[PDB]
Amino acid sequence: PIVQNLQGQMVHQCISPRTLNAWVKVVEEKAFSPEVIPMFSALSCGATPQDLNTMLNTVGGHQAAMQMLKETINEEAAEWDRLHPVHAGPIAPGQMREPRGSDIAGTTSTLQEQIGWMTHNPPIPVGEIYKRWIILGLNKIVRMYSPTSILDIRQGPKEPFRDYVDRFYKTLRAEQASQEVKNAATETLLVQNANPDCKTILKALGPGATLEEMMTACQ
Amino acid sequence: PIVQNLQGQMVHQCISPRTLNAWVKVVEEKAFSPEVIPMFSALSCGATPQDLNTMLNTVGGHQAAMQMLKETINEEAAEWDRLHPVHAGPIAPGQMREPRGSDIAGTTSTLQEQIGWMTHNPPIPVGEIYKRWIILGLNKIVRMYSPTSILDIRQGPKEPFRDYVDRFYKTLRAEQASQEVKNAATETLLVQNANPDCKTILKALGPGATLEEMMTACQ
Amino acid sequence: PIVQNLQGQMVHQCISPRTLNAWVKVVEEKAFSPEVIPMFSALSCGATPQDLNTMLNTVGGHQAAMQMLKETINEEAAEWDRLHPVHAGPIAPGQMREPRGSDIAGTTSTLQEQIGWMTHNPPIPVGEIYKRWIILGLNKIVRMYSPTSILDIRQGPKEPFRDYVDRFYKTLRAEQASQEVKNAATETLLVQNANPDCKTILKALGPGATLEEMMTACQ
Amino acid sequence: PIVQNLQGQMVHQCISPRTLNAWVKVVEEKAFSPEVIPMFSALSCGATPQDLNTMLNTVGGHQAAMQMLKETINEEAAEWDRLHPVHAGPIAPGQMREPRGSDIAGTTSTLQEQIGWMTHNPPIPVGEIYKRWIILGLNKIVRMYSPTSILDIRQGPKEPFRDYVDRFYKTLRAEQASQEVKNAATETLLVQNANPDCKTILKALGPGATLEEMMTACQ
Amino acid sequence: PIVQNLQGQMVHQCISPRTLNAWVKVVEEKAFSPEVIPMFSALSCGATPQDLNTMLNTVGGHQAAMQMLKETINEEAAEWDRLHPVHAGPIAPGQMREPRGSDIAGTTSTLQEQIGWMTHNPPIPVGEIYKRWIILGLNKIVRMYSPTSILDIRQGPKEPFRDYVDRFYKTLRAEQASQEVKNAATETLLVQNANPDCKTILKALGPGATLEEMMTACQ
Amino acid sequence: PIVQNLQGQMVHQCISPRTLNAWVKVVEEKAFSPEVIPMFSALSCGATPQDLNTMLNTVGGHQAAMQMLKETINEEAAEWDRLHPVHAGPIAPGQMREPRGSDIAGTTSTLQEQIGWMTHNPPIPVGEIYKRWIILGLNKIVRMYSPTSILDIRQGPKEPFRDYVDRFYKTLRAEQASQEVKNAATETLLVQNANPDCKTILKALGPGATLEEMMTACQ
Ligand SMILES: O=C1C[C@H](c2ccccc2)c2ccc(O)cc2N1
Ligand SMILES: O=C1C[C@H](c2ccccc2)c2ccc(O)cc2N1
Ligand SMILES: O=C1C[C@H](c2ccccc2)c2ccc(O)cc2N1
Ligand SMILES: O=C1C[C@H](c2ccccc2)c2ccc(O)cc2N1
Ligand SMILES: O=C1C[C@H](c2ccccc2)c2ccc(O)cc2N1
Ligand SMILES: O=C1C[C@H](c2ccccc2)c2ccc(O)cc2N1
Repeated sequence: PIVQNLQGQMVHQCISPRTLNAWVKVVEEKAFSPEVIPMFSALSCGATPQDLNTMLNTVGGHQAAMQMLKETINEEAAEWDRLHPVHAGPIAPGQMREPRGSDIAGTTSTLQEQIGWMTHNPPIPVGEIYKRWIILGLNKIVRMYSPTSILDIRQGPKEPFRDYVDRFYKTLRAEQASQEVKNAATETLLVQNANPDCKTILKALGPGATLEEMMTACQ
Repeated sequence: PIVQNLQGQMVHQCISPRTLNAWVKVVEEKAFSPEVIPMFSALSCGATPQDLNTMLNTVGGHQAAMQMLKETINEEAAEWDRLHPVHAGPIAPGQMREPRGSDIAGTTSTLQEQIGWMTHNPPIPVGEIYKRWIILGLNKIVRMYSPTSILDIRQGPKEPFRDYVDRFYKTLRAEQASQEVKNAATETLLVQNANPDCKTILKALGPGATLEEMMTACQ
Repeated sequence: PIVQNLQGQMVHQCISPRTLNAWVKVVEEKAFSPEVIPMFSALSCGATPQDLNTMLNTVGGHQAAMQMLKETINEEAAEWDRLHPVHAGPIAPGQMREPRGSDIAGTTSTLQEQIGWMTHNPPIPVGEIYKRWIILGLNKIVRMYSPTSILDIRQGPKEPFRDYVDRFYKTLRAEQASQEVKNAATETLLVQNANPDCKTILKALGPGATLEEMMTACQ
Repeated sequence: PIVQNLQGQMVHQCISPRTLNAWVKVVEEKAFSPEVIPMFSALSCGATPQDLNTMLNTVGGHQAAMQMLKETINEEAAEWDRLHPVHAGPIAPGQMREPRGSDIAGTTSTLQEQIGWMTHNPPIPVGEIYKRWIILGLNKIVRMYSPTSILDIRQGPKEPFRDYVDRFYKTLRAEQASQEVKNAATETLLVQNANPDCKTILKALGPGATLEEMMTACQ
Repeated sequence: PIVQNLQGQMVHQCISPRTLNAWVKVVEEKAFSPEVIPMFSALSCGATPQDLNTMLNTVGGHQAAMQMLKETINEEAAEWDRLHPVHAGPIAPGQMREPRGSDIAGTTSTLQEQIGWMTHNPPIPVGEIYKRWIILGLNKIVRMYSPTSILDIRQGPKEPFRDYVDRFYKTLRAEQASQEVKNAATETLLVQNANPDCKTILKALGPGATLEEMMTACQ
Repeated sequence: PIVQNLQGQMVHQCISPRTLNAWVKVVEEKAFSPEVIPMFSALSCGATPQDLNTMLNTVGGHQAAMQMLKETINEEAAEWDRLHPVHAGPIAPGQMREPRGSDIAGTTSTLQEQIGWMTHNPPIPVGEIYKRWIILGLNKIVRMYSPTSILDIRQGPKEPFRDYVDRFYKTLRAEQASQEVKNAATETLLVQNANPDCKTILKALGPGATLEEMMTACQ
C-alpha cells in the first residue's frame, strides 16, 4: 500500500504477510458471503492496483467468480476509456502519462507509475478507482451465490422469532436489497412470512412498530 | 483510526488485520454477552466513522441485531439533526462543512471529511459521537438477548454460593441493572434467592454485610 | 496506555488487541490463581484508569469477584476522598481540576483529564494509584477462591517430596502467607506435614537446613 | 529486503520470521497450485537476491521442482551474460562492478554488492531481475504439475454449473492459458464441455453471453 | 525493559504480551530442562529488576523451585550487602542512592530508581546483576530436577548409537558437567557405557577420535 | 542482533520472542533436514555471537549434534588463532582489543565487546565469522544424519517419476553433492536408477535432455 510514514510523506510499503494471509483465509472460510466485501475493502486500505491484483490473484478456488470479476473490471475499464481518452504518441520526458483503464487495473502500469499517480499533488487515485470497480464486481458475485430468495424465508412453527429474523435479514443482505427495502420490510414481508402465532401478535401491534418492538412482541 | 505518529501530529492509519479479526472473533465466540461492548469500545479506540462501519459490516451473523442497530443509529442521527441543523446550499470553497447525522454515521461523509473534522482545532469528534450512538444500540441488543430474568436466578440446594452469585451478577449485568441496584441487591434479592441453609446464615449476619462477608459466610 | 514515543514525549496509545486478548485469556484459563495478579500488573503497564476499566470490563465470567472488586475500589476511593478533599465550585478556566476517588477509578473522569494528570509535571499518577486499589481487591479475591488450608496439605505415603512441596507452597501463595512465613515454614509446618519416612530424614538434618537441602534429603 | 525507513533512505532489513514462515507454509499447503506464484511475488516484495535464495532454499520438499528451477535460472543467467558481458580484470578501487548472471542470482555476489546495485542512482534492480527469472521458472513448474487437461473437464450430469466452471477455470489457470483464451472459451469449449441440459440452455442464449449470463442461465 | 529508541537514548519500555506469554509457555512445556535457562536469559534481554520479578511471578506451578530460587537470591543479596554496604541516613536531595541487595532484586526499589541506576553514566547494571543471581538459582534447580545420573545412561543392545549419545549428553547437560568434562568423556565414560558391539568398534579406533568419528564408526 | 535504526546508525536490538520461537520450532519439526540450515542463517540475520549462542543453546534435544558442533567450532577457533594471534598483556586504555577464536564464538567476549567489533569502522564482523563456523558444523551434522545413500534411491515399478526425482534430489541434497554433481546426474545416475519403462523412454531421448524434458517424457 501507500502510507504516511512517522514524518508525514506518502510512501509505498510492502503488503504484509498478515494482510495476505487474512484475505486468503477469509475467502477460504466465508466464500462470498456479503461480509467478505467490507473485509476486502478494509484489508486493502491504501492499496495500489498492484496490491489489489495480488490479493485477487492469491485466491486459489472460486475461479468462476474470478473470471466473472475480470469481465466486470474489463467493462469498467472500457467505460473509463470512453470518458478519459489518453493522447497517443510519446510521453513528455520525465513527465507523468495519463492512466488508461488497464493502467488503473494494474495490468499495463508499473508500480512506479501507480505510485506516481497516487502521490501526485493532487492525487490521481488509481487504487481507489480500481477498488470501486472490484467491489462492483464482488457485489455481483455475492448476489449470484446468494442461495435463497427472500420469498422462501418463512418462520418455522417452533422457530424462535429471533432466529427467523436473522435468516431473513441475512438473505436480504446477500440478495442485496437497498437499505429502503430493509427498513421497509419490517412493516410487510417480515410480518407475512412470520408463523401464525407471531403473525397475529404482530398484526395486532399496529403500524410503525420498530424491529425491536416486533422482536420483543414475539419473544 | 486516527493516531499520533512518533512526532505528535494526528494522522489516519489503516485499521489493522489484527483489529479486524479480533472484533469478528469476539462476536463469533460471545455474541451479545455484555462484555462484548467494552471490547468493541477498546477495539475501536481512535476509530473514524468509516472504521466503525467497517467493524459493524464485517459481522456475518446476527443480522436482526444489525438491523435493530441501524434503527437506533437512525434515531440518534435524526436527533442530532434536530439539535444541529446545517446550512443548505454551496460550501465555502476550501472550507469545512458542518456534519449532519448521516455524516457522523459515515454513510454520507468521506474519509477525508471525517479526518478533517476529527483533526480540526478544536476537533469535531465524529468518531466519538458515532461510537456513543453505536454503543447505545448495542446495549439495547445486549438487554434484548439476555435470556433470563433476575427473578429466576435462585441458588440450587447443592449449588455452591459462589456459583450462584456468579449467575446472579452475570444476569443483572445483561438485564442492565444500574450500579445502584447492583450495590443494593446484596442486602435483598441476593439473600431472598439464596437457598434455605445459606439464607439463614445470611439473615443472621445482619444488615450492612459486604458481598465478601456474605460469600465467606456461605462458603 | 501512556508511553514515550521514539522522541521522548509522553503520549496516549490505544490499548492493543494483543493486550486485550492476553488478559481475557489469562482469566479464562487461570481464574484467580495468584499468578494472575502479576500478569494483570504487567499487562497494564502504563495504563490509564480507562484502560484498567477496559481490562476489568472485558471479563465475561466471574461476576461475583467483579462485584467484590467494585466494593473494594469504592472503599479505597472513599478513603482517597477522606485524605484529599477537592474544592467544590467552578474550575479555573483552562486549568487542571483535582482528582476525586471516582476520578482515579475512571468513572467520573474523561480520558483527557486522565492524560492531563498522568503527564503533568510532576505527574499525578492516577493510573498507578488505581492499579494499587485494583490489585488490593484482586488479592482479596485470590484469598477467597484459594480452595485449601495449608493445614490440609500433607505429603502422601508415595508422593514424591518435590510434588508435596509444590502443593505446599502453591497453597501458601493463594492463602497469602507473608514472605516471613514462607521462609519460616521450611523449619516447621513443612516438616510436620511431611510423610513418616521423609519426616524422620528431615528431623535428623537438624535446624537451619535450606529448602534445597530438605529436598535433596528426601529425594 | 531493501525498504525505505521512516525518513525516506533505502536500507536493508532482515527478512522476518513471519515472511520466512509464510512462504514455507504456503508451499507445504498448496505445492505448485498457480496461486502460489503471486503469493511468492508478494512475500518477496523488496527482496535482495540473497532473500530470494533464502526463500527458495528454505523449501524442504519438492526437490525435483527446485532442480528444474535452477536449470531455468541458469538458462536466464546465461542469456543475461550474452546481452551484458562484463569487463574482465581488476575493479576500479572503491567502485561498483557490473553484475553477471550469477551475481543477479546471488550465488557469486555478496549482500553488500547486491545492496550497492539496488540502491545505486539509478538502481540496478538485481532483485527484480532475479525475481522475474524465478517466476518464469515457477510458471514452468505450475504447468508441469497441472494434473488435468482442459479437454477432460466436463460437467457431470448432476454437477452444478458453478462447480463445473470453477473446475474449468481452475484447470485453465494451471495449464496457463492466456487471458485471451480465458475470455474466449466462454463462447466455446465451456459450452461444449457442459452437460446436455445446460448445453441446450446455453446454445439457446446466443453468442456474446457474459459468463455471468451463462451461470445465471444454468443456475 | 530498557531499550534504545530510534534516536539512541535509553528508555523504559513495557514488557510485551509476547514476551510474557513466551516465558510462561516455555515453563509450562519444558519445566526445568536446561534449555529453559538460555531462553530465560534471552527473553529478559534489557530487563529491569521489576521485569525479572514479573517473569518469575507469572509462573503458576513449580512453587518449590520458586521458593528455592528466593533462597538463592537472598543469599546473593546478602553477599552483595557484605561487599557494598550503603550509607545509612537521609539521601542527598535529588541525588541517586546506592543500591542494596534487595534493591537489586527489585523488592525495595522502585521502577524509577531502577531506571536511574541502569541509565546512569556509567550504568549501575542492576538488571544484569540480578539476572546473574537468578540464573545461578535456576541452575541449582536444573541440577536438582535432573532425573538421571550419567552413570545410568548406557547404550541399549538395539539402541542406535546416535540415540544413546543424545541421551548421554542430554543427561550431562542437566547434571551440569563442565565443558572440560563434556569434551573429555568422548574418550571415556561414553565408550564404557556403549553396548558390546559398539564398544569394540570404538576401542579399536584408538585415542583422539572426534565425536563425529565415533558416531560414524558405530553407525 | 545489530540493526540500523530508522535514522541509519548501527545499534543492538534484543533478539525477539518470534525469532527465538521460530528457531526452536524448526529444529523440533525438521531436525537436521538440509533446509534447516538456510532457515538458521536467515533467522540469525544480523546476529551477534551472543545471539548465535542463544539460538544454539535454546535447542533442547539433539545433544550429540550440539556436542559435535562445539567440536567443529573449537577446530575453527583454533585455526583462527593460528592465523590471527593477539598481543598478550594489558589493553591500551579505552581501546578495542583484538578478537581471539573464543571471542568470536562468544564464550570469552562480552556483548559490549562484540558490539564494538561489529560496529567499528570498518567492522570486524565477528557475528558473520562465527556464523560461518556454525554453518560449517551444521553441514557436517546434516550429512551425518542423512539416512540414505543416493545409490539406494531407485524408482519403484509403480512410483510416479516425479515422486522418484523428489526422493533422488532430496537425498543428494542431504548427502551434500556439489551443484556440479546435481546438474550432472540428470544424464547418469538419475537415468540408471529409473524403472525399466521410464529408463527406456529416457535412454531414447538422447543426451542433453533437461530435467524438465526427462520429467515430461516419463509423465
Ligand atoms: O491478473 C490479473 C489481475 C486482475 C484479476 C486477477 C484475479 C481475479 C480477478 C482479476 C485482472 C482484471 C481484468 C483482466 O482482464 C485481467 C486480470 N488479470
Ligand atoms: O453500512 C451501513 C453502516 C451502518 C451499519 C452497518 C452494519 C450494522 C449496523 C449499522 C448503518 C447505520 C444506519 C443506517 O441507516 C445504515 C447503515 N449502513
Ligand atoms: O465500569 C466500572 C469500572 C470499575 C469495574 C469494572 C469491572 C469490574 C470491576 C470494576 C468500577 C469500580 C467501582 C464501581 O463502583 C463501579 C465500577 N464500574
Ligand atoms: O542455492 C542456490 C540458490 C538458487 C536456488 C536455490 C533453491 C532452489 C532453486 C534455486 C540457485 C539457482 C541456480 C543455481 O545453479 C544454483 C542455485 N543454488
Ligand atoms: O516477589 C518476589 C520477587 C522475587 C521472586 C519471585 C518469584 C520467584 C522467585 C523470586 C523474590 C526474591 C527473593 C525474595 O526473598 C522474595 C521475592 N519475592
Ligand atoms: O555455550 C556454548 C556456546 C557454543 C554452543 C552452544 C550450543 C551448541 C553448540 C555450541 C559453544 C561452542 C564451542 C564450545 O567449546 C563451547 C560452547 N558453549
